[PDB]
Amino acid sequence: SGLVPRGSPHLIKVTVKTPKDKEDFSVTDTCTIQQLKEEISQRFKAHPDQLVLIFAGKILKDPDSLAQCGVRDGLTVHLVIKRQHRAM
Repeated sequence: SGLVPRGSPHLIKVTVKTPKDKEDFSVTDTCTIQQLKEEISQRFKAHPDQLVLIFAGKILKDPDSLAQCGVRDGLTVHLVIKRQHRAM
């Protein structure tokens, strides 16, 4: 409608799969791993340090963008959420 499209190139959807859960995330394609960790913390209610993200069998590193990692629209990132200890 008008000059504005229904969708965008910058707006992808990636599946975050844990051993127990499967959750979709709308993300920008240039979103960094650290920013995705933050989005995931807010979704699962976890601290980012709990989070381990894997794609193409590689543990993903905070500064990289999703695009640099090879994560594209409709693909799956694996997530392990390290369980909090009972005590410090």
